[PDB]
Amino acid sequence: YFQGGSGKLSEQLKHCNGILKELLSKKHAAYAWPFYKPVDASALGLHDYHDIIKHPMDLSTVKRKMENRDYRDAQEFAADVRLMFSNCYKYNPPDHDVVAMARKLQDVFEFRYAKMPD
Amino acid sequence: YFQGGSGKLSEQLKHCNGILKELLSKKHAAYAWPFYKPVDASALGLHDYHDIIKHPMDLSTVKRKMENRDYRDAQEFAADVRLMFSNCYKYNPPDHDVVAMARKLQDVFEFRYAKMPD
Ligand SMILES: CCS(=O)(=O)Nc1ccc(Oc2ccc(F)cc2F)c(-c2cn(C)c(=O)c3cc(-c4cnc[nH]4)oc23)c1
Ligand SMILES: CCS(=O)(=O)Nc1ccc(Oc2ccc(F)cc2F)c(-c2cn(C)c(=O)c3cc(-c4cnc[nH]4)oc23)c1
Ligand SMILES: [K+]
Repeated sequence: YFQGGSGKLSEQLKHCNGILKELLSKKHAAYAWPFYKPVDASALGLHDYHDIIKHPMDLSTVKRKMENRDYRDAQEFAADVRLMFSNCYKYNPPDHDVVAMARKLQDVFEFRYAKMPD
Repeated sequence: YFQGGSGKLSEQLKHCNGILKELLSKKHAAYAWPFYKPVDASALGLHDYHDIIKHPMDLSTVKRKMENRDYRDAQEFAADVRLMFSNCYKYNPPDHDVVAMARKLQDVFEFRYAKMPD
């Protein structure tokens, strides 16, 4: 209900915003879709999720934070994206399909984040 | 020449120290060894390395920083380990052997880092 953030993004944050658009794009939808919204622990029957995962994260939350101008630098953006993957790796056994998807999405993220303009 | 850091590690930093020890252990030496010391750009003939990579990182530097009590929290430790991998992904073509090694080492890192006590 207070004013939302707005302003130009820094050069490094434009790079991050580009990454975000790519992670949300049709290019990666086959493996990105489980990360499009918060994990709905109630609907999926994951009654231990919120006991194991203290800081839930997903791409819709990253998108709202970018649009709101919450991120002040690239490191802060990267930390949220990585948190989203870490949560998946913490909660799930390593042979789960959703873990395979997370690893693929993370390869996309890591390879492009590494090309940060200096 | 001034005093080195010393002090107890927080619980989360003990977890990070444990990860560090594992990354330096014989368990992972077949793919960790290129990260044991800074990239010696002179010796390897990589005369563009320091133009592309602004913040070099390697496991010996992470080790000295942990021993010196440089890291104040787990996120700071993770940022350096991840930076080491990112540098590798930035500099090298994605089919290079050293990239394959980096990905394997990063999988070891990410899966264990995700089990952060909290
Ligand atoms: C769009 C978010 S949502 O509204 O909560 N819907 C949703 C739907 C399916 C999910 O998981 C799967 C994805 C692909 C797959 F092959 C199997 C899944 F269980 C998941 C899912 C996402 N993540 C990030 C997870 O870590 C887990 C774990 C589980 C899970 C379901 N049953 C056991 N574990 O489901 C998800 C989520
Ligand atoms: C222990 C650090 S060191 O003293 O500088 N020695 C060292 C030795 C070999 C290295 O790279 C390779 C490792 C395995 C392999 F199969 C091929 C390599 F080129 C590398 C190496 C490490 N990293 C992190 C890199 O990104 C690259 C890139 C290259 C490289 C060499 N020739 C073209 N690219 O070598 C390294 C380093
Ligand atoms: K990070």
